[PDB]
Amino acid sequence: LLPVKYCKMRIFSGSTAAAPEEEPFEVWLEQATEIAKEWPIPEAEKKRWVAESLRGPALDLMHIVQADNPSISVGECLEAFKQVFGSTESRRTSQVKYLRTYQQEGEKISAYVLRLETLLRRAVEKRAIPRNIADQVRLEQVMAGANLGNVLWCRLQELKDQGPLPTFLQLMKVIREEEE
Amino acid sequence: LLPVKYCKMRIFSGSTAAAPEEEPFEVWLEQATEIAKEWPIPEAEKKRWVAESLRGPALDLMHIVQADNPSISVGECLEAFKQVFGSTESRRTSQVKYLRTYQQEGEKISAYVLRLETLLRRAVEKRAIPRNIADQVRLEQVMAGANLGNVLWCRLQELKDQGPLPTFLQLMKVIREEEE
Repeated sequence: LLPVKYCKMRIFSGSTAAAPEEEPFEVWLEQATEIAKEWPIPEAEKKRWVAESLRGPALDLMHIVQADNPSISVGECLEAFKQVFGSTESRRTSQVKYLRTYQQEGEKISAYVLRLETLLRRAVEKRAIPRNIADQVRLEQVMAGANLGNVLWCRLQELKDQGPLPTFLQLMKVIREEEE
Repeated sequence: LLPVKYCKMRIFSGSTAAAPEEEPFEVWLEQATEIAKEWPIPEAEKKRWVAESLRGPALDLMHIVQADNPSISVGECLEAFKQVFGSTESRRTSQVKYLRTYQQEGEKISAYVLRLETLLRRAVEKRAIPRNIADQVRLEQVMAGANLGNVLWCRLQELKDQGPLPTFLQLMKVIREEEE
């Protein structure tokens, strides 16, 4: 009778060769846990709604897990998905992948510091960085890993010596004022 | 008459073309801090016995720092020496130098964990590692950075899993047993 504003399902596949519309697993698990815990629908239909987001190797895991136990809960299915596809990292590995992450040739500095902030949140959740030094390891990892130079280097080096170090949104406010 | 052992004074210079007898600054700073803190003799004579251990650029700094203030303490002199000659390590560079340190060229695995432990002390005095996990990052950096061997891996991983995190000496004992 009238147009209804629809919404796209977050598809996941588990391949390394992931297609452009397929999400990283952590984003899919947030959708699948909403279907598991929060939706009103019966559990036989929860399985259907989980599986209709899966394609390729991740769908093959759903078939395997159901075939071993047809009575399995959607919660225990997501425990199997966590146990297979969930991120494996640890103190040494998270610290290394964060510090080893340089700016790529196509990245603007504001995009690089946004990417880098995701890695810092990952490392803080693994308790590999104390939150009270997160600002230091931002400014220092930006200066070490970026291809930045000149008056931008000077403004960051000033802030590194300033005392009150930037929060991420303030650091971005500065870096955008240099992107212009 | 009868001969006895004759232990020579340690000399520091700050010269780039350092003579083979001249120490790296940290070793000299131990001798100077011993003269400052532990020797019984009056502070004017402490200034003299500190000065007798310096030649070239580092001696000029003793004269400069006394010329600014004839009332200065030996401790404040050593703060000026630390400022001028002490190493310029950052949290990023101490962290990276530590994590990037592998066992190399066919070193003894004991000689590797010794070389490594010197850098962990460096990083702990910067608090670039949280002191309460220094043993964790030691075990992880050994297990990542050594050639190791399987039974050693099982034993350290057992101690880490069990809970009893090694001191450096306990870790060394275990490493000798599998190194022989």
